[PDB]
Amino acid sequence: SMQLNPESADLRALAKHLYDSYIKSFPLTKAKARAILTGKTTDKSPFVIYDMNSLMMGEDEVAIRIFQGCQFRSVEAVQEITEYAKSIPGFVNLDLNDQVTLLKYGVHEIIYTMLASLMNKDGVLISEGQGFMTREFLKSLRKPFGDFMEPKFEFAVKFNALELDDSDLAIFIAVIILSGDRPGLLNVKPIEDIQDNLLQALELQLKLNHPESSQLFAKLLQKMTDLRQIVTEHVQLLQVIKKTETDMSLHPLLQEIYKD
Ligand SMILES: CCCCCC[C@@H](Sc1nc2ccc(NS(=O)(=O)c3ccc(Cl)cc3Cl)cc2s1)C(=O)O
Repeated sequence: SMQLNPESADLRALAKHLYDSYIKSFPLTKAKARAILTGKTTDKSPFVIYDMNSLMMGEDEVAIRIFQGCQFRSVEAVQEITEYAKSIPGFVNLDLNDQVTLLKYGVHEIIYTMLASLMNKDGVLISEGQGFMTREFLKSLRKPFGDFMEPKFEFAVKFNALELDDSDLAIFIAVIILSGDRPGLLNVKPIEDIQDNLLQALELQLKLNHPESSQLFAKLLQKMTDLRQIVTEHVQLLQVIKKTETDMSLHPLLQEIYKD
């Protein structure tokens, strides 16, 4: 279109609203993370866990302790996403079973999207920017726990190459949540209508925000495929440890989601 009219103004207002919700819902944004990660004289300096010795210092089997850290964080992450979901124009207006469904099947895609914010070539920022854990350390975890994040790193470096900002991600995450094709949705049409509008919002945001890159919209939409594969892969990984590791157990609120 390339026209500043009433429809385009609404799409900006929607972009602004989602951004503001995202800032309120999500405490460590991408902008902060990038700043910390690039040594942009952010308030304090995270402790770098690169081995067993460095981990014991910072922690002021490990494979189990770290795995249980990632489930605890995963739980809070769902709070954050629940709160953001509820800020999306038309969302609370939907059947409760649909709302609950969209989140059942959304939260992991969103989790692995946001985790990319915390990652570079070297590793991931942990506990709101106070720690950094290396990729090679996480790989070196006792099998099969060395296998979990490697694929998220592989996703992230591809994803981070798109160079999206918090304003981009805000709309993107909304688009993901309102996915018409989740199992056992009563009313598809109303969800698809919100997503069509979110997709208009995104296409506009990207055009305005990314002069120097085309088929960014498309390359971004393709990422939703990579996200599905990552979640699928992640589940077949959770499946295996439940057999092998018949000595531990996994937070029940996650178990509700992890059987469908
Ligand atoms: C203090 C212990 C450090 C870990 C805590 C997690 C960090 S951020 C974070 N958040 C999630 C959320 C999900 C995942 N899923 S995952 O990548 O497949 C994964 C990688 C390794 C292991 Cl051992 C298990 C798992 Cl599930 C990982 C992470 S890492 C935080 O701020 O607290």
